Parts: sequence; C-alpha cells; structure tokens
Amino acid sequence: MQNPQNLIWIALEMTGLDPDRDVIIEMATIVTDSDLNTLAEGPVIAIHQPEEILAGMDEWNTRQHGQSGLTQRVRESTVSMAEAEAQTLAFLEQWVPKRSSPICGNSICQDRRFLYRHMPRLEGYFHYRNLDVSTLKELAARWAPQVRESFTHLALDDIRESIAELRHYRDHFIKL
Amino acid sequence: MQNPQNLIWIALEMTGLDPDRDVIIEMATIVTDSDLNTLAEGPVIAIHQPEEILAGMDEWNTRQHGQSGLTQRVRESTVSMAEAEAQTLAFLEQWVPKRSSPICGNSICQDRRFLYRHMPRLEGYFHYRNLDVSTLKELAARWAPQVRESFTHLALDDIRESIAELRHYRDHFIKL
Repeated sequence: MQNPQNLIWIALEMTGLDPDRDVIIEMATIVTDSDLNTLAEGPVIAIHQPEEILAGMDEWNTRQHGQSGLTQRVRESTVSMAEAEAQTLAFLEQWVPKRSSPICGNSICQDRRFLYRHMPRLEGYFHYRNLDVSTLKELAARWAPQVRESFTHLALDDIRESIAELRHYRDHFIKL
Repeated sequence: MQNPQNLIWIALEMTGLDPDRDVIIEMATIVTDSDLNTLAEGPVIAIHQPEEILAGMDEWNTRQHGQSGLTQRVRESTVSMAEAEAQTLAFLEQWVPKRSSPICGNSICQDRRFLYRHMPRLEGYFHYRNLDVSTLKELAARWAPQVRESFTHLALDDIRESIAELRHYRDHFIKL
C-alpha cells in the first residue's frame, strides 16, 4: 500500500492570504501514483473557527466562502485544526511513507506556508520539494500558448482538476 | 521597454532559513524575456545588518558567510533593507510591469517567504505565481531521468545557472 513514489495532492481554503495571520478553514487530499492515476481520495474537512474570525474576513473571502457554503460548514464543524491534521495524516499514512512525496497542486507554496504555520506535523510529512502545476501553466502560456487553451468550487473537484491539468501537460507539453 | 511577458529572476542570501528569526543580507536580480534571453542584470546588493544580528547566526551560516566575504560586505554596507528593496524596484520597473512576472528561480517559495516578511513592496510587485525550475527537475526525475542527469558561488552566476537549468529543460524536456 505505502509506496515512496506515490504523490500527495492537497488543496486548502483559508480566511485570507497571510499564512501567519489567517487560518485554514478547509482541506482535502488525493493520492495518485507517479503516473497521475488516482489511488484514493482523502477526507474533505471543514475546520471550525470562531465567529469573529469568520466576521473578520475581507470582502472577497466573505462573499466566496459565504456562497460556497464553507462559512456555514466552518461554523457547524466540530473538527479543530489539530483534529483535521490528524485525520488527514491517518489517511495519507496508508498510501505514502513519510518524507517521500512533494506537495502537489496549483500554487502550493501558499498551501505549504499555511501548513507549516498551522499543521506542522502534516507539513513535515512531505518531501521538501514542491510540485507546482502552475509553473507549467506559466511556461505553457508563454511557450505553447494553445496547449493552454486545449485544457470547480468543491474541494475534490479542485484537486481532480489540478491532476487533470498536469496530465494535460505531460501529454501535450512535455516531450517524454 | 516594459513588457508584461518579461521574467524577473531573483537570488537571496539570508542569515538563516527562518524569516521570523533571520534577515536578508544579499539580493540580486536578472530580467530575461519570455524566451530566457538576458535583457539586463540588476544590482547585487549587500544589505547592512547590525553586529548583534550578525552574531545571532548559527554555526553553518556564521562560517559560510564569513568565508565568502559576505559578512564583511554586510558589516560595511551602507544600504538598508528598505533602500535595497527600493534600488531593486527601481531597476525592475524599467523592464517589467507590476504583478506580471512570477518569481523565477530555484527554491523560490523560501525567497517569497523572506520577501513577504522583509520586502513586502517587492514581494507584491511579483505575480503571485512561482516559476520554480525544481518542479521541472522533479518531473524529469520521474518521467525522463536522463534529462535531469544530463544537466554558482556568486549571485549573478547563481541566477544564470538557474536560467540555464530551465533552458536545458525547455530544449530537452518540453516539446515545441
């Protein structure tokens, strides 16, 4: 089951853009193999936060997490940050050994920074490498401008879209 | 002269790897066009730091920056963190518009962390995306190992090698 070549894909939602001042309010994970085939989907967790944190979000986050239903899910959740971290680690441990996988997704530097502050045990579970699908997005936009046009509010859909985007580049942008 | 397609490459030296404990002590930039041709090399700035900050460095950093001469350059420098940020912004503004270029280089999530904390105006001048060559290296390691295998003491050589590493992957790992 564990395989050091498997990939951990993660997507977070936050109350804001500052990893040190804002907090995580949703997380989800998916594990693929090294050739991007989905092995298992992880839990989608809304992380409880006090009401003043929800009220303090800026106008974009207030509207977006409001109409997605996440704000209400956060208020109703009884899962703390630490419980969400432990639940996610308990899933990932079945599929990927410690320190093996890069953190995989779109602009996952932002996600790693939030994990380092708020879920450092989970952050430390990753290899130090980042696998950033948006690096390839930027290169394709400049070098193959319509490989980019040949190619999501639910968490697992967002991650599936990131895996699909990398599959698209492996097939039409990368020379294997 | 400004072109929203131009890429900003950056390299930093720090007293250590933790932005809460450590500070930037050297910075350098290079601007390329979208096809990795040098347009201009920016200033290489040693950033002054008081002696207790220089004393507060651990063993590996105290030795590595002492031996390279950076510590002495920092002790002597009359350029503050804010002035170095302004000097670098004055250069980049001649070539790239605001919020257009991602941060380009290797291990540039760590750079973004330091810029966010210590040079927020320069950090905000970049597009929020990262163009990390190590994403390509990780993919080549899994999917085309011979390309990774078939491929920096001073700041401008250090950046130029990162540009040469991307160029290598464009020529042997990207199909165009």
